[PDB]
Amino acid sequence: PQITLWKRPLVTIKIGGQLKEALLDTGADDTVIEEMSLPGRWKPKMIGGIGGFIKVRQYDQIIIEIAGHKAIGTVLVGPTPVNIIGRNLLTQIGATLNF
Amino acid sequence: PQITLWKRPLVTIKIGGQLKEALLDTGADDTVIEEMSLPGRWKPKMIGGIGGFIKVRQYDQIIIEIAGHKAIGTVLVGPTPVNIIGRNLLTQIGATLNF
Ligand SMILES: CC(C)CN(C[C@@H](O)[C@H](Cc1ccccc1)NC(=O)O[C@H]1CO[C@H]2OCC[C@H]21)S(=O)(=O)c1ccc2c(c1)OCO2
Ligand SMILES: [Cl-]
Ligand SMILES: [Cl-]
Ligand code: NA
Repeated sequence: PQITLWKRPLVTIKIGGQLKEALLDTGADDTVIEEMSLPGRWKPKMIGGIGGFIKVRQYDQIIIEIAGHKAIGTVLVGPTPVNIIGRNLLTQIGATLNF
Repeated sequence: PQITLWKRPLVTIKIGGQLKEALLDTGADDTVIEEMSLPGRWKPKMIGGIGGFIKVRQYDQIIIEIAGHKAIGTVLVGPTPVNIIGRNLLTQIGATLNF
């Protein structure tokens, strides 16, 4: 699709069999999701946003559907205010910015 | 242009007679620029992101040139770690997300 930006570019994602809402976010290097259970081991990561840095749990090679497109990649889990799909998965679904 | 998302979608902007680098950010409702002077009236605002909130100055009806495209809108000025072009101005240059 071609998504305009008059409203938040919210899509449905599927992770762990559950549907969630998430923001397509070209200003996010990484994908960050609210607290949830994911399988496997995790590694520590600190990410820096507008208000400062937070600690998150990094899960690699997680299967996630984004707006009907399949991706498998790194998902960070932590106290983000909204679920954000960052460039690491936007590139896997073939997203570009166009003007 | 068509901008891929392998790297940060940074562009050059002109604001307040100054050239700056800024992030084209579909996850940002608002445009947020590092501390600078702008003419006219402003009012305080709090905006929140990962890490929490920062206090900003809200300037309305500011003209910005974004990758050579002129837009006018509200610009928030404050201690953002990155200059961000948010949806309020991305719409005006006709930016879309495509996949
Ligand atoms: C988190 C989302 C919902 C909002 N943010 C825009 C993001 O694109 C933000 C923009 C951002 C970019 C860099 C530094 C700080 C903020 N990115 C971000 O936090 O990404 C984090 C996850 O991946 C990492 O790579 C980027 C930082 C990490 S934001 O910067 O907090 C923001 C911008 C304008 C706003 C606003 C919040 O509220 C109202 O207007
Ligand atoms: Cl830790
Ligand atoms: Cl505006
Ligand atoms: Na003004």
